[PDB]
Amino acid sequence: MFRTAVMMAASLALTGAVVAHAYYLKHQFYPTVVYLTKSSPSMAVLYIQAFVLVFLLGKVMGKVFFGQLRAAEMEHLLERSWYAVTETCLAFTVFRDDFSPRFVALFTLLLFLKCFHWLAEDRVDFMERSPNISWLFHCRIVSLMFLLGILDFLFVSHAYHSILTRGASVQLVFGFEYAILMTMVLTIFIKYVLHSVDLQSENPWDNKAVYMLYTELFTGFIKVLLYMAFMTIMIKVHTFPLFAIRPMYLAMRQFKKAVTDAIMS
Amino acid sequence: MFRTAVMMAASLALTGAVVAHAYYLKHQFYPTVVYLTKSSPSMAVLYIQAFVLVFLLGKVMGKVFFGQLRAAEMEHLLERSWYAVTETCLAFTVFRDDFSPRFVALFTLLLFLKCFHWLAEDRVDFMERSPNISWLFHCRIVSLMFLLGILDFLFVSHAYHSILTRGASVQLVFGFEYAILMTMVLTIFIKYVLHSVDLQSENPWDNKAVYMLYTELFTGFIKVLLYMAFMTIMIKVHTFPLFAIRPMYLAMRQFKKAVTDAIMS
Repeated sequence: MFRTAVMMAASLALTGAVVAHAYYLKHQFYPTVVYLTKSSPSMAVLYIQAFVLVFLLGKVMGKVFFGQLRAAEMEHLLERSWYAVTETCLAFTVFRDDFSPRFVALFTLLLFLKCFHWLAEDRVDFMERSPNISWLFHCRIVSLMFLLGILDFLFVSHAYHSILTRGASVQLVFGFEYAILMTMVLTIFIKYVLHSVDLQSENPWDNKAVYMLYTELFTGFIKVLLYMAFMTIMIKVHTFPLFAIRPMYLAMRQFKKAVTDAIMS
Repeated sequence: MFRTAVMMAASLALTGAVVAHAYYLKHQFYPTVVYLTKSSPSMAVLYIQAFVLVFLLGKVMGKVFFGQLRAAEMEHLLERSWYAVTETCLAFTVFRDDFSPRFVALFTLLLFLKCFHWLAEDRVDFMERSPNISWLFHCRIVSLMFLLGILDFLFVSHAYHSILTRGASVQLVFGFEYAILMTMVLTIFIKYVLHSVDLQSENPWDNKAVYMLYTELFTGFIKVLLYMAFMTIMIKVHTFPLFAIRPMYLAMRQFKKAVTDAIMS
């Protein structure tokens, strides 16, 4: 993590230089802050420092929960992160609410949770074959599962309250994304308990593995249903969705492959 | 191509039904067309029919120039097509010029040419190893090269004239994208002539292959230079680019890998 430490040190030095420049421009306490908030490049450097701190926190949390593993997990993280960044910015333009740093923070937190969900899926796929099974692995998995579930439930409840009170303007995107994340967490829990039952039973117990596949396909159906409902509401409210069309196609393709595999089997 | 024929027949039937409904609503010639252009779903069906016709023309052109080959070429086409669609819609939001079907047609033509460029790159990579070398292969390659070069030169000249006369509002995006496509066509021409020299000389003639690699890296440098210039102008005109950041990162990563490979060699 030498490169991460170097990057965070560089960002900290840059923000310290910006703060020092502002302070030496206005010796008081209020005008320096108002100049920082009025000048654009200084606020941009502050945003970069905030993003770097978020990245450091994400690295710490990933080391605590999963721990390194530096593999296709990282490649999937990068690919889905680029896709999610494109989708998020698209959905942001989808509405006139530009800038709005609180909404930017909300989107960043959503991206944080989505990246952690993808890493959880990759760790589940690694666990299904031949992991370093121990007490700590189970503890990490259950702790991450409970944390993600609690946070997702709280945020979806807040989104439901917001859309009931204010309306379906921008909070519905968060609601649907966190609903998809809840489906992902349900799939993760099902896969983990199935693998635990398979491991604790010594014998392969294949009669349940097919059932696990059944559960998987059912969950996929649920997911695609949610997505199509999203599409419906997104054509009911505004003109035409643009941000989620590619994820819709991906979900449709995955469900089609799953149902074809189930039929041929 | 059974599925493509079925899809085009379905789209043609749908547009015929829309036309018949409009005609039976207004028996004249002018009000039916004005109702089609005023109603949104009918114009959407017309747009879908236009896209399907464009897809059929693209299939015909691909069969004429490359010919099937149904491989990683198609996978790269799909991936880069999703990426380019996201980038194009992002660039469209980048400006207040919404709808504007002529600009939509221009973007569609740009996507058409970019997809054909990617297929040309994939065919070059296939040709470099062990293709079905013959007169027809050379004819196809040179014809596609000349067509792409002529079209790119004409469109970049038109973009230069537009930005000189009107200004850098939306035509600069087309100019930079077609400049990147021109660099791609230059790389394709260099690779093709290098492979032709390698094949016609019987002996491997490795002393030039390294030179070919040199040319490749040089072209990559040119590409990244163009991209950074794009970034500069895009921060000079408007607030902050959003559409091309991921392609910028991809180009930077490719150039970094190329320069590291050149240094270690």
